[PDB]
Amino acid sequence: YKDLKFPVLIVHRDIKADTVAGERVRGIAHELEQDGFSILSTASSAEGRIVASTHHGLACILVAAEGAGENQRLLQDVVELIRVARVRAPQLPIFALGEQVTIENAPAESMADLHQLRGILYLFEDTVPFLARQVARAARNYLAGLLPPFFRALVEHTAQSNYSWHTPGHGGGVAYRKSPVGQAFHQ
Amino acid sequence: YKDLKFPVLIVHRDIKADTVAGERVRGIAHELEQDGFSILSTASSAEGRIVASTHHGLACILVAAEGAGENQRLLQDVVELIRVARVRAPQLPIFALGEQVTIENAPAESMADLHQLRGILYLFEDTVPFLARQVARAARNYLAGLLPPFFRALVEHTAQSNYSWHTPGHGGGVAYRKSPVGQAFHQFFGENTLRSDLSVSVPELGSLLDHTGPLAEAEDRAARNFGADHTFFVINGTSTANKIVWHSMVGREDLVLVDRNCHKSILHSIIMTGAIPLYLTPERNELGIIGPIPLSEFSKESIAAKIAASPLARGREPKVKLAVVTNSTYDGLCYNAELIKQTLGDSVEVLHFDEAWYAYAAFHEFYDGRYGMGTSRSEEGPLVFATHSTHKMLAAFSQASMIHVQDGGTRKLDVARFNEAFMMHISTSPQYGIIASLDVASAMMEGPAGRSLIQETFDEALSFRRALANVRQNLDRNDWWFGVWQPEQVEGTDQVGTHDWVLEPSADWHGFGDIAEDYVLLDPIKVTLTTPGLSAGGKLSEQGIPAAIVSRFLWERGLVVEKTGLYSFLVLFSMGITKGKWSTLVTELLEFKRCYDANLPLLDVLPSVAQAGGKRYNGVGLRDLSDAMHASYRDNATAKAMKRMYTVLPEVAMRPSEAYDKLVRGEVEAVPIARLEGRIAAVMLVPYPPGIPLIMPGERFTEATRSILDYLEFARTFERAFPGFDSDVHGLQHQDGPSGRCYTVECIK
Amino acid sequence: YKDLKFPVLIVHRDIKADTVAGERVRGIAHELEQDGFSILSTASSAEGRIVASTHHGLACILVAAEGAGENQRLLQDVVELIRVARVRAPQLPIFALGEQVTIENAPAESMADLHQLRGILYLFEDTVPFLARQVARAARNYLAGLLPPFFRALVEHTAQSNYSWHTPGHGGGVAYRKSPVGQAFHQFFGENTLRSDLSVSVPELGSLLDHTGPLAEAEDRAARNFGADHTFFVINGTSTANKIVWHSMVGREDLVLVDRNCHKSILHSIIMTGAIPLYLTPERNELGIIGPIPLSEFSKESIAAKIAASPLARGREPKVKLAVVTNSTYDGLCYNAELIKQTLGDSVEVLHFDEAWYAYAAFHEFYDGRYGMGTSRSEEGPLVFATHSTHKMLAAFSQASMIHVQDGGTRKLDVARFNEAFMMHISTSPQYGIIASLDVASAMMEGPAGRSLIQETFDEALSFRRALANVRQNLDRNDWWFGVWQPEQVEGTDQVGTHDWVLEPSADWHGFGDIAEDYVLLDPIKVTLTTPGLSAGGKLSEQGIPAAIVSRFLWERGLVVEKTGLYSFLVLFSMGITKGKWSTLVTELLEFKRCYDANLPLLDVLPSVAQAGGKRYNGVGLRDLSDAMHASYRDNATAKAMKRMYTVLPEVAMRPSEAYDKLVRGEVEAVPIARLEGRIAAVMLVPYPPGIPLIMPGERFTEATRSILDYLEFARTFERAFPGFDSDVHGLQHQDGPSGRCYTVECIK
Ligand SMILES: *Cc1c(COP(=O)(O)O)cnc(C)c1O
Ligand SMILES: *Cc1c(COP(=O)(O)O)cnc(C)c1O
Repeated sequence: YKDLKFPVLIVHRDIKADTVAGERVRGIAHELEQDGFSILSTASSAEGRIVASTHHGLACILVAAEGAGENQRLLQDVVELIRVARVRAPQLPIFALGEQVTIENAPAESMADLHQLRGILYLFEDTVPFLARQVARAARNYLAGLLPPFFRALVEHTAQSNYSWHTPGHGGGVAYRKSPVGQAFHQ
Repeated sequence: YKDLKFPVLIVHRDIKADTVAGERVRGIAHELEQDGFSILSTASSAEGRIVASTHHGLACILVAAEGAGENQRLLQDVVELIRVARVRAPQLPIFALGEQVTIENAPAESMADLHQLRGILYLFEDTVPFLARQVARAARNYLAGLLPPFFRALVEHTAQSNYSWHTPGHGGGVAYRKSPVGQAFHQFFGENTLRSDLSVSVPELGSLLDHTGPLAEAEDRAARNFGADHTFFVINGTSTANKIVWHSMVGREDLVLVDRNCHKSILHSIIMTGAIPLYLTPERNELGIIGPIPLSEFSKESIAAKIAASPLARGREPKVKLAVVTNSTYDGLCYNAELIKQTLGDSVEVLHFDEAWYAYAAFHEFYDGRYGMGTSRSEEGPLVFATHSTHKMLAAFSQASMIHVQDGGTRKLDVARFNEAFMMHISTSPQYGIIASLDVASAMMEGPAGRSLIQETFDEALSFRRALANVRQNLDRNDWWFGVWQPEQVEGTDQVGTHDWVLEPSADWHGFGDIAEDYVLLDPIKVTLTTPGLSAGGKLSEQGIPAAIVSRFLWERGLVVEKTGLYSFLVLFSMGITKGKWSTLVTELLEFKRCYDANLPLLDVLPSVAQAGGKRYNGVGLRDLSDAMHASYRDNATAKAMKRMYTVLPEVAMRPSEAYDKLVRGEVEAVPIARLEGRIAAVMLVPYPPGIPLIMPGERFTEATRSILDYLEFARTFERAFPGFDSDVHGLQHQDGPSGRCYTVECIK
Repeated sequence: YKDLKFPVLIVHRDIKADTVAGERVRGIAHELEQDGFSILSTASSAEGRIVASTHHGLACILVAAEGAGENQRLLQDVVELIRVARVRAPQLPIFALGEQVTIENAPAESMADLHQLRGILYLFEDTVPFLARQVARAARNYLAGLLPPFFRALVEHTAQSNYSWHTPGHGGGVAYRKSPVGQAFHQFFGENTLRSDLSVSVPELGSLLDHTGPLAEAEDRAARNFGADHTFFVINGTSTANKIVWHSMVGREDLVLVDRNCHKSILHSIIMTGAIPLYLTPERNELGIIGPIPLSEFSKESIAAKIAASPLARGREPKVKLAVVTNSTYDGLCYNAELIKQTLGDSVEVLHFDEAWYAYAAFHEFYDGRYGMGTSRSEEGPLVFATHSTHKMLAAFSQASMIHVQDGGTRKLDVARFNEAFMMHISTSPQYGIIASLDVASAMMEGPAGRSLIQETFDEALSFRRALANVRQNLDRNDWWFGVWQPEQVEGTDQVGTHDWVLEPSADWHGFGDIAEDYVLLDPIKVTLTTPGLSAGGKLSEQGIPAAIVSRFLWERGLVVEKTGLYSFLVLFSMGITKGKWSTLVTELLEFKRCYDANLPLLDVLPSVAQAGGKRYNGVGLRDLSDAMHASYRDNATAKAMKRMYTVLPEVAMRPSEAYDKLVRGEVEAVPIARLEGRIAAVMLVPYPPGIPLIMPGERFTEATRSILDYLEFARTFERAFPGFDSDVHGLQHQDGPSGRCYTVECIK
């Protein structure tokens, strides 16, 4: 929200992350930053399978998939990253990436590859600001869905409160700007 | 232009791109930037052969060539890049680069190397700012050449307009800065939409109804793209684009052959005509899919039997006019237009293909002979009209509808006598986006530009139909998955052939018995998902999942799936899908039978009906909500009645012309559903989603043989026993008040 | 929102704004910028009382108040700023500022000081980031409250849409990234236009034809704005918005009272009805201005005489239905709608005001009782329909047309029987801009928001009519200037009164003899310029300037001026003019009689006809091109024939229903202009610009008494003796070929 600096892990290959020759993954990092998102870039698979495995509150995950290379274990690396992702907060939307035919030839790994991914981001063909707007839609959709009911209502009560006059008490931390002791308590 | 941020791909070697030691390629990137161009640099060949291959609008392409290295495959890499470039927009100027002797020794590759390159840029020897000025000349030359005529004139009308005073209306988006509501509207809609919706305009842009200016060069260029002798844009919608060709055709006592898979626009256009129609109800399967028509009802004896079958008015054997048949029905049954021609052309002198979802049909090698514009015009005089609806499928703006005409034989009549009935259904506010959009949707398909575009949407659909039955290789113990309607040989993205996609005659992977010879080629984009619960053995098995809840699941998850048929979960792929949206539909169907075997309470996953309707289904799982509603079509015999209520010919007691003037007269009164058996209905009632116009205005019920009440009373107890649901029958006047959501229809006293 | 860059005006004293020594006002500008707000700082009071007074969309206003200084007029300056703020959008939250005791001592100014301020911002004591958070709360609260219902739902539908798969069509502007032509279309039209034209959509936004969702809260909020019991948006145009209320009304043998200043849409809607009409041709002056109707043709004896005057079919005295009369005709003759009511309500049970240019009529104190929605509904049952055309004047998008209904007396009938004929003229592609725009053009006029908007367009028009006759105080030796059609007492921006703008009965500043009592209040926005050359003494004087060339001058200079009448150069001001476009029209008319006394060759200033038609008028001045064409209406007696050809009742031999089915039959054949005297015309021929439908389909010429040929042969020799010009008669089938541009019309053999 105005708070909730929850990052989005971006995994892509080291030739095609923090590098050159076709860069819309950095563009959909930058547009998410203009939405107000953090970015945990990662240059390889196993360096992402650590940061996703530790106890982060991760909004989305962006994986690089290429499908046919199972003895290459690239699709197999994707399904390892998805499995290690969905263990402590399974509703976080894992997205794939890819510039060409991506999971159009998945041989038999589809119970956790095509089943858990909440969309593919064909980063060249698709719609770059509306692409990152779709990512930010699913991100904040899950970020609103993960809050419990009472805390969701209480965090949407301290943005759109009773407008000018909630009468008894400090009224939203307003009587704690009336004295130096109170303002020390306030800050 | 001032817009059009179209990039220019630059491919050069990694030692000599984004690097050092002789750099004029970066100089001719920088001077193009000072012209106002984007730059897609690329350090190698195969990284450029991807970005050029994806569906960019690319202005130019700059390749690095060195000629003699064919076993080095550098010239061979150049000709690969050129070939993969010119597939979707072949007029984009590909330029080469090079510092020394470049293609001065090309051995034998010159049919696509020296033939397609629109110049070489010897970057050292040549003339660096005039070099990039030449590149920018060819770039903006092609960028002006790729726009269609009407859109080119309309984009050069909102830069050099009528200068200070274009008088009626908002005048270029000027009255939308006079209020906060207007200025919010202004900053929402952009500026170039307001500044291009002229309220009345003749001069340089050409009024629609007079067929002048560049608009008559947008029409009759659409004739050379789609295939016609004269086309006409129609803007008030396809529900008026049918009405124009109905109304410029016969509007009097004569008889008209209509099908009974028409939309609610075609009977409305009968009422504006004033004609008594003849109906050809098609046969369906045992699932709910509206099936195809028999061509034996098209020879010159069956409609002659239909002439005597008209109860009210019996014409004296006319040449039965204005044959309407919904080519490519809702779930993808593209007919053979040529086999409607060769079966029908003697008795019908005006043909009318409502190619509504069949908008892309003229731009593939798969629908050949199968759309009403490709018929190879013969000497009989058929006059086939093809009233497209290009706001679905072939993407124009809303309400945009072309009308395609081709002549032949004995009746041409379309010089001016069509324009004097084209005027009385279109407004007098031309020169705007929906006419401009409808010339981009006919210029996105210029030659091989769109043939290699709907070949892409097969690649998203025949790699959805693959990878949806390619979850049946997983845990599928006996039979438990959505039966896709291609369960035989065609599983996979193998080939798009015009003889393995045709429904086989009297086969058993469709269910429509006695299919005629090579008639009904299924559309590989309208993937017709059948949810489990209705067997192909004849009647229901008790493992059903209802039509709504499988949609209402991914409704809240955020997909919209069309519905017609009883369990037929029809997903419609289109040209307006992002590349990679089969996998969201895969995931949010593999999530459906991961929260149905669990059978959670419906308030936990469906806030559409349950968690906002929190009284009736508190703590009620989907599985019994299925299996009670799965039996509710059976203990009412309503799935039997779906066979019954379509196959009956309703007793035509009033023409729809004369069953509509008894609505302004006062003869329409509230007749409830009980005593309907013997009073003529005067309102169009359509069961929508699951099919056709059941009862037209003028379809009198004879007795309980008119067995449609088994669904009208089914829809009542659907909405009564369970909240917001299939109370979906369009035209059902629901009175609100004393009784428990009891319904009433209109009739004639 | 993500859009809506709406500013917030900040007024503070010049010692304490953009300055030093206690600065939290700049801090609450900066925190609002970090919210994403614009800032219009202002250093003093009267510099803020200008920017707040101009037509901004202002979110908040921050004023500097100090209370006790009323002879200092600081609190008085605050209440002046508040009063000038709340005139065009009164709900904008005005906040005060102040560092000490601020309005704790307000003596007696509290009805507009403490009453209108929505809070005080004590900028030192209060809570700086939560302070600007409170300001941003009230700002975005009002910014959400000012949007109308349908547009609010449609702007919160293109942020949180159907997530991955909205299936038919371009799906949110996604198929417009699949080709270079499509991507050029994409970057031209913006993104929020493509992403908001849904091809088919029910769910949260509400389909038009079912009248559900927020669309039925856009309708029946437009009823509380315009004044009605139920309104209906209509999107296929006003040429269908007339057709809906014609077609939901009588469509059979019954008689219908129509005027003869109808557009080419109203006779077209007769043809869809099928009814025999009765005509009331109004009388005109000797200039060409189509004059007003007599109300004596509305009492219950004159139309009873018209019933027997119907030659073909004579009804047996019906309650003559569906009275259409073009309220506010083309040059601004707003009728008295209440005096059509009080003269007509007995004999006519459905009234139909085609308030096309009379779109703004419900939002002033000047047209009171004068628009068909303000009639003070009586117990007679009149059913007045007001089919607006709000793509001119009151600025909606193109083809947007409301239809206003109010009930009364004996016939209500509009619950569902209107919706079952509203469907058959509108398409089934809802939820988009033209429905969304048509709810902004009814929410730009919420209360006093638009009453103080068309009061502004009088201030541009009654300060054009002032400063155009205020060049007649310059060198005007005898009489040489465009005679504006207000040459008497009303010269100047004095007052907009409902009794000094009415045409006086039997006066001589209009020419329409025997004007009835308080009937025809002229519209002060449609300034009716009469060029010199036709005298008010009866016939032409030889100092004429032709209708076209005075427009064709400022056509190339870049103004568009409407044309109807023989010399009547009608300029139409609108709400879509920039503030300060009377002075361009002043300059490019004072330039006209600075390059007409010079009388230059027409190729030097008019490349429309001459310098691109460089054969006929090489070295030919305007003045003789005037004075030959100025006599060409006289030696043909065509300006006499304009009186003749309108006042005749053409011999009604065919109904326009039955004179149109003889076009698809084949009875339309090419009958040239010579032998027309005695053959029934079957095509609508309208002399446009200069008037009305002359001959409907079915208007048989009797003999040379039908003297219309003096203009048909005038138009021929106009285009023959001089290139592109008044060959303007709409419907004239010009064959191209052997003869010298000879014309042909259609008839019935
Ligand atoms: C969807 C559809 C339409 C849409 O028509 P509009 O008038 O463009 O809304 C028309 N005809 C058919 C057969 C359709 O299926
Ligand atoms: C200009 C005008 C119109 C415009 O109608 P559309 O159908 O909105 O183009 C309609 N009626 C009249 C009387 C007009 O003058």
